[PDB]
Amino acid sequence: PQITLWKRPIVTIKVGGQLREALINTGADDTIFEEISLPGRWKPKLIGGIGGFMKVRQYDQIPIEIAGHQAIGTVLVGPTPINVIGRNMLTQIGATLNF
Amino acid sequence: PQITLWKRPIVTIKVGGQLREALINTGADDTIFEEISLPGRWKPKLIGGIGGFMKVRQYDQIPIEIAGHQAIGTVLVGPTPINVIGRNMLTQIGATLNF
Repeated sequence: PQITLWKRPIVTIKVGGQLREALINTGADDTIFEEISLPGRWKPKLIGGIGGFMKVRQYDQIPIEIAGHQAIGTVLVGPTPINVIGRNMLTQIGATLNF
Repeated sequence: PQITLWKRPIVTIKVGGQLREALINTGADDTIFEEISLPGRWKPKLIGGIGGFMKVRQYDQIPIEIAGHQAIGTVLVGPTPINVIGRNMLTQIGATLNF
């Protein structure tokens, strides 16, 4: 797909046996969802820092589908205003910015 | 240009006679710089964050050059961990997300 930026780039994701909506965020290093159940081992991760830190659960090697395109990568789980697809997943689908 | 996402998408900006670096952020509605001076009228704007609201200066119809491409759009000036080019300016340069 080619997505313009006149609206927030929110797309449907398959993750954790569920459908979720997430924001495509080139400014984010990582991918985070609010509360989904994921398989495997996790470890705590501190994220943020500006104002304080947030603690989240880090799951590695999780498969997702971003608007139909398959990607494997680390997924963080914790509270988030909006679920976010970050660069760790965007590289896997070959996403680029073009102008 | 075509920007891949293996590294943070930081680009050179010309704004009010200054050279700066900024992060291209599809997850940001707005564009913000810190250490810049801009001419013309502004009005205050509140932006929400951890711990409440931050007051910044909103300058409308500011010309900028983003990686060589001319735009006009609103620029906020206030503290930010990194300068950010948000969707308001990315639409003007015709930037798209592609996969």
